[PDB]
Amino acid sequence: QWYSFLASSLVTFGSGLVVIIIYRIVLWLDWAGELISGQTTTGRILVGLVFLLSIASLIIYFIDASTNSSTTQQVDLAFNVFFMIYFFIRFVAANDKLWFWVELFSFVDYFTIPPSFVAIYLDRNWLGLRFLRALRLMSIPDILTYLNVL
Repeated sequence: QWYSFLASSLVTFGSGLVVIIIYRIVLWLDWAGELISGQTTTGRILVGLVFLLSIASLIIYFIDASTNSSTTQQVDLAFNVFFMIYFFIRFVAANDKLWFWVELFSFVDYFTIPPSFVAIYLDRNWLGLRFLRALRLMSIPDILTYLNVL
């Protein structure tokens, strides 16, 4: 439990760091850019959808915690799939990789998506680090900026 699920997140983070190091060593020794933007309709819609789905994932995490495979596990899997798709979109949209890989939302995704996949594969009810999804609430000020209420 302690190392059965966190190992997936640690392995994914280490593999990403190794890939970035290899890319930098090789160097030394786009549409996604439009997708992640400001007032653009696609960017605003994507950010809002990600934020509301993060709220939904947090809520189902509250439900799981208060009730301490399940259908809610499959819904969380769909949310994780959408979030990891957005992860690759913003990754290829990023100008650099080493600086991008250390961002807060990167760790947020690392500590929840691989553990969720492993738990669903093993059909276990591990609580996981889904509460880090609440960090996505920090995207609220931009969304309101897009909504002009601010």
